[PDB]
Order: sequence, then structure tokens, then C-alpha cells
Amino acid sequence: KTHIDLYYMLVQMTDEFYPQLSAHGKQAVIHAPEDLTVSGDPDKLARVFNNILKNAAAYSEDNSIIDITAGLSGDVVSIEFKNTGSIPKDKLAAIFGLGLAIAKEIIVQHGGQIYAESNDNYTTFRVELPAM
Repeated sequence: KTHIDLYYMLVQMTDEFYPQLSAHGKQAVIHAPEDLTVSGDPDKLARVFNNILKNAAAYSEDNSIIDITAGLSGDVVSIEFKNTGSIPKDKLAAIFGLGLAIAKEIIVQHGGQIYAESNDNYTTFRVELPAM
């Protein structure tokens, strides 16, 4: 009988990252309906998103935007972090203090999935969680 108000969880995280991001002229912007909700362990999910943003911040190019889009489509709530810059493909095949291994099991324990891709222009992290 619980739920996470996702937009506001993402906002709080973004605000914790603001000093680190502004120092390189970066900016995280959230695109999401504010009505959007999901089930799960709130403090565990916040750590998932924190770890991912930590990765986006580390591989994001100076003076660029980190987009965090979240939406409900069918049975899936998806949260997608996209940044300009690339993860070296050897660090990328290893990705599962930037290790997303715990993030992954948290999401997996939630019945969800994490996708990471990277070309050489931008990097995408995608979290999918079951919808209520």
C-alpha cells in the first residue's frame, strides 16, 4: 500500500548533485509528468538513481546537459539518463566507486531492468520498473 513520487525523488537527487554539476557547467534536467508514481523500496531506489547519476556526471562532457526522462508506457515505468560523452567500451562492458552491480540487483529485485549503452556522442542509462 505504498508508492514513490518519482518526480520528487529525482528532483531531490538532482539538487544534491547541483554543486558537482555546476562546477563543470553541467546541468541535469528532469522531463517527467509530476503525477508519476512507482512501487518499491524508496531508499533503495534512490540509491539506484544516485549511482547512475554518479556515472553520468563522471562521463558527461564539460558544459553539457544530462537529461533524465521518466514516463509510463503500458506496464513499464522507465527512467532514462542521457549524457553527452562516451564510456570507454571496456569500462562499459564492466559496468555491471562507479560500479552499478548493486544498483542492478536492487532493480532486479524490484522485477525490473537496467540498460546501459554508449556510442561516442552520448551515453544512455535506462531503468525499467513494473508499473502499479
